[PDB]
Parts: sequence; structure tokens; C-alpha cells
Amino acid sequence: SKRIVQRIKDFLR
Amino acid sequence: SKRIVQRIKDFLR
Repeated sequence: SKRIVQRIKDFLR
Repeated sequence: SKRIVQRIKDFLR
């Protein structure tokens, strides 16, 4: 899921 | 990416 990956990336940035 | 999600899930299991 692109949505899920981007959410994790944004949480950790 | 389904693969990327599954990679993260597997790393944390």
C-alpha cells in the first residue's frame, strides 16, 4: 500500500 | 508497495 508506506515514512521523518 | 509493507511487518513480528 502506497498510503501505508507514506504514513510510516511521515511518522518517522 | 505491498512488498515494503510486508517487509516492515515481518521485521517487527
